[PDB]
Order: sequence, then structure tokens, then C-alpha cells
Amino acid sequence: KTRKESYAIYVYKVLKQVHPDTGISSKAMSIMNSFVNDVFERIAGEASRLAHYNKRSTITSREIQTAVRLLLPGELAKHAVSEGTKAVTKYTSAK
DNA sequence: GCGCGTACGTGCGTTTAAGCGGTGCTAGAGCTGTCTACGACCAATTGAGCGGCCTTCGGCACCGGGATTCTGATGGGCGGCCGCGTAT
Repeated sequence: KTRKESYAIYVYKVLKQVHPDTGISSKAMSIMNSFVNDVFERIAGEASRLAHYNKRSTITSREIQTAVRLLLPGELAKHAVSEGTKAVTKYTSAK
């Protein structure tokens, strides 16, 4: 049949996590995927840009790390890094 | 439109610090050179994800049955009708 994949499974549990027996319209659901896919290119594209400025050829986590910092304002940014840094840190701990 | 008020432009003198070209020093960019770890690629197996399809309980707002309260015809008894009516 057709494809047209989306992030619907990811957005839904997140909302469950923050009000479990709280609801949503089928119109705000796409707004959400539209919103995510939009932020996706915003961050990953910028990573691509720096990589081939100061003369290197792969994109790691550090770059995102840097990228994120100047893409967003002071207070959210730090918490965001923190969360980000740990999630992965744990990831490696396992293996 | 008009009129009041005052603040901001234009000037001079005083004053303060940029810009100039002079030297010295070393830090940090840029180059360079070897290793090897981590990502792309190709393979084969496996279940997360998408289309397709129809689920069940709880909550908003309309509802249900039974005792109880208020309105209506009924009725004997004390009074009043003054006006037609029979008896001597």
C-alpha cells in the first residue's frame, strides 16, 4: 500500500507521560509531527554546516552539542544539554 | 489652528583618549605525520510500525416514580325574601 510514515507513536507516549488520561485532536497530532520534522532539519543541517567549515568530514554528537547551544536561549539550553549528555553517557555505560 | 513651553541644535572653549607607526614577545593557528578506531557496506533474520478496522466505560444532560399539598362541588342550619294567599 502507501507509506507516509510519521512520529505518531513517539508524541503519544510523551503526552501519556505528562497527563495519562488527557486527550488530543487528530488535527493537533499532525501539527506535532510537522513541528518535529521541522526541528529535525533545523538541527541536523546546521551540524552538516560546521563539519565542513573547520575542515572535517563526519558529524558526531559533539557538534550537535555545540549546535544546540547557540540555536536556543540560556535557561532551556543548559537543561537540554544536561539531559542530552546523560542519556548518551548511560547508553555507553551499558554495552 | 494656534499657542506655550522647553528641549535639543549650534558654538567655543576646555579636555581627554583615539589613532599612528615602533618594538617585543610568545601563543595559539596551521601545518604535518603516523595509528587506528568507527562508519559505511553487504548479508539474513526479526518485530516495530502502518493501514484497516471497529471498542467499552464514564460523563454531560436530559429524566422517573411516589407521597403530599392546594383547589373545587357539596350540605345541614340559622336567617331573611317582602309578597301572593286562604279564612273569618
